[PDB]
Amino acid sequence: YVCVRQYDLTDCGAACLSSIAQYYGLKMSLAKIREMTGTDTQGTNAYGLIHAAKQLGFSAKFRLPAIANVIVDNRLAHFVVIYSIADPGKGIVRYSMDDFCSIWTGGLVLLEPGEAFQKGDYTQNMMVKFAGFLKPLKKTVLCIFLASLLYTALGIAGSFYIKFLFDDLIKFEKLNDLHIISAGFAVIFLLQIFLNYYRSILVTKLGMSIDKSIMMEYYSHVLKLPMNFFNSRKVGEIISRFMDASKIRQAISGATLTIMIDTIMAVIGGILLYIQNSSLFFISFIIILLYGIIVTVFNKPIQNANRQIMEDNAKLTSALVESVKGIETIKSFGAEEQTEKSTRDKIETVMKSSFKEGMLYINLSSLTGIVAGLGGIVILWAGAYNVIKGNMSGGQLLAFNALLAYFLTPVKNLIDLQPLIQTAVVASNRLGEILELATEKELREDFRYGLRKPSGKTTLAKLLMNFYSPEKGDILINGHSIKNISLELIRKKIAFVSQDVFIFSGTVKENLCLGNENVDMDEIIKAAKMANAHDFIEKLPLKKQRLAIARALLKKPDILILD
Amino acid sequence: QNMMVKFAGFLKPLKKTVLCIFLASLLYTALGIAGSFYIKFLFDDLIKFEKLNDLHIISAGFAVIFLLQIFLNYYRSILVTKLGMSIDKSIMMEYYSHVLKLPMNFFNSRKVGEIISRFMDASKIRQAISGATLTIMIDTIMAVIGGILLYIQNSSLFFISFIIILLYGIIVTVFNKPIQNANRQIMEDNAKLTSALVESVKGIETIKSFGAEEQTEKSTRDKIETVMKSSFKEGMLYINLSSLTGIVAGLGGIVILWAGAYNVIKGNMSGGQLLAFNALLAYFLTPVKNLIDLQPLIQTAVVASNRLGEILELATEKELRESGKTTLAKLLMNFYSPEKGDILINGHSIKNISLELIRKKIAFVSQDVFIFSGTVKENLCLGNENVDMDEIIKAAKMANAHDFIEKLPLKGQKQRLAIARALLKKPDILI
Repeated sequence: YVCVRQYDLTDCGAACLSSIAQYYGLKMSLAKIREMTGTDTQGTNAYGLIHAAKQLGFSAKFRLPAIANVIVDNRLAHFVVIYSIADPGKGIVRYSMDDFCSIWTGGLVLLEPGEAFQKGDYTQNMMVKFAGFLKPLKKTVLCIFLASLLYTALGIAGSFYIKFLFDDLIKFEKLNDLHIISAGFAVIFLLQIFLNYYRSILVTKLGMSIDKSIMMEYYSHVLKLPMNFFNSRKVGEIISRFMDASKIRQAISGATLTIMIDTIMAVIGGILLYIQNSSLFFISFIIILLYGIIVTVFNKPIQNANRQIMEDNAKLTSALVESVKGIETIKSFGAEEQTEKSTRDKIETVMKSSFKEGMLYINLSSLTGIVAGLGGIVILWAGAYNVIKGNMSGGQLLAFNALLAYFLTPVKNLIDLQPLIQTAVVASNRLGEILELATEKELREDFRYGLRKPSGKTTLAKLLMNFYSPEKGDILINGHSIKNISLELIRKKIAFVSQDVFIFSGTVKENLCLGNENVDMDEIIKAAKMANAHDFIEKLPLKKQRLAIARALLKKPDILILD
Repeated sequence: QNMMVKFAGFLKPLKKTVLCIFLASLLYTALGIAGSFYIKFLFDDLIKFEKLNDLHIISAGFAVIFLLQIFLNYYRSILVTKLGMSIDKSIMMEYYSHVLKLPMNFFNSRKVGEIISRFMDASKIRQAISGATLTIMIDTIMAVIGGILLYIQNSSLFFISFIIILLYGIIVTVFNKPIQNANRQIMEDNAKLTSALVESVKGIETIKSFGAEEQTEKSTRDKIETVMKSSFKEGMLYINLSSLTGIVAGLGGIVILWAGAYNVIKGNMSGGQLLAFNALLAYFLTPVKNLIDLQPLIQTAVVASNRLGEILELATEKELRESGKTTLAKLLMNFYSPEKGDILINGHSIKNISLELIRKKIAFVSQDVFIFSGTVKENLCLGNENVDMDEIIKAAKMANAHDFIEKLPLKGQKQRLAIARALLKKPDILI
């Protein structure tokens, strides 16, 4: 019935628990649930889900809704909830249908509801939060709106050229002012194009500003998050969330501007078509309603075909990489024909999926083309019939054709905005869910890496700083408990060298100067006395372990620890 | 060049589909021109003379013609997509088949991700061949016919249309290269930003330890400002191109209306023929407008075809012939050229008869091994069940029945399986 789509590869269990919460009330963000059910890079397990259910108030350990582990769907430990007998990665399509018994072999049906848990929404309408970036710059939006209004006035005025030409300048020969009117309408069109140019400049600048603002806010909050957030996820997820700002901007800017502008456009166009002729306007409305019906019903088949394409292409690329990595083994066993046959089969599957998507596009395009062209022919036929009876004039039909184009274009654009907004909404729930996470400083005043059964030497090193929270520790410092004093003091007091070496974009003379802006340019050379990569050969700064050691000693720590 | 050779090779066995598509396109265009003549009849012999039954009959006939046009377009599109799919699959399979038979000197010197990337290039090549169809299907012939028909109505209006299309072509040709340069700069700046972001995220431990969040924030802000300035430059080029094209097209339309109307007044031309000329100008401008825009799709196509051809040019493994333990193993299996001594390997110079004998009679155990598919997959030397792989490789020493012995699809156990169960090929020597 109700489901929530997964945002990443390794949160199937979190998504399933979120869906159960959706069915029974609570609507917490997936990111908060993800952190609650001990989600790691590998994924969650039944213990994580039962612990999270107990934390949320559920009393679990058959009832209609329950989460069952599924083995053979992918290699990311999928969970699928059962409704009647909702996979987040695919949707709702049923598998059991009165028992099928192919993915239940795990037999991990575990979840049931329980005692009252303060039902109610716990999330926001977060799209408004991102849309609030239009408040600091409202002059640009107003200028864009004024330019659009003038552009429409000029376009509608200029579309009556053919009517003025055929009603008066042809039947009532006036070959003296035809040149004057032609020059006037050329001037109107030139002003229209200049206004389009100016509006495009403003829209591009506004989009750039929105991109930069959202990207920088997200990056700042990511850098402010604690270490468990970085441990739980990989780098690809963070980069994808970073790239979702473009989709958020597209939603805000394009959707809002197009909605207002095209609503005004459709209202004005409908008014003028109704004034020109009622029957032709009714035919136009029928055409646009049919187009809206036809486009809407094909969006979800198109999305499903696209998802199948993505999945099949991912499988093919994985197979190709697995074949290339290990080409030595394929050559060693001396059998490459089998690999060619397997790749042929995978390519054929990808082609079948692409052919299905291609038929979807071709059928949609042909239906829309039938609607548009046959509606144009019907409009010409009806206009001619009305002109025969004298209701209209010869040129009023062509004026109506031009206004019809200028009225159908906005509503065609507005209806085509239905899918884009949707995906951008998803992008919001993929990005801003991170923003609700409390930062490192907010949560301040043996050991486990998250529901992972209580490199042990390294963990003690990381525990020495406030990277994590202990259960039995802090028995070496000469003072008192670490948690009761400022984090910044621990940061400037403890220096350590990681397994790898981190060097960021910048010259060597400032890589050692990382973190602090006061070096006096003498401490660097003082610390350089201990293996400065043998003075790094060239005194001229460039732009690795020796650099890390020099940075550690230059930091001047009260306590120094090294691998 | 090899480009034309590959085009001819991949297009020869599908001549029937190409001819069927060409015939469908010609019939579609003829029906389109006939349908475009609707408005001339409507505003000449129907509105003026006040005919009703004739109006209904002609309207129904033109609806029928348009429906036939849609059906022909649907059929032609199905055939085109099938042809493109077949050409793409043939190209991809040929490229993979040639990659799969190259010496290891090719594989070890190139990245894994570089090999798969060329597959995408294959898709691009398909468009090129499909683009070729355009140069014969909707342009040239299909344009020339339409162009000639325009000269039937009015010479001055046709000359104006030709000037319009020449101006549009000049604008696109001029604005082509700077757009490509701006796009290249965008790609470079995005790559730099992504590299900086990934490097900063991976080394987050040191960033938190040294208290340098603000420095990284400022550096990333600088990089985003750089990429945004480059994106603004590209957007400026697109906006300039779009504005000049819009001026040309719209001003040309106004000029055609004005000039045609001048001739209606003068007497040479007539009424509804002006509307017919406007409605039929599509079948002359859109064809040529679809090939003036074709220039970008060839620059990608030519470089993709060139790189695929230069990869395919490499000699095959069988053509070249008519860490100490690893090196000796490689020399024994005749993978690498003789190094540190070119005398012999063992017994006799085996690089004289057939490499297949060496590959079949000599086994090898690897430090790392990949496993895919089911149990039968790791039996690349097969052709018989052979009493369940000689009783699970003489299972007296090891059984490991558990869940692996049967034919389940699988997707320290890796080498444990490989070494113990990779000796079925009856090796002559070496484990």
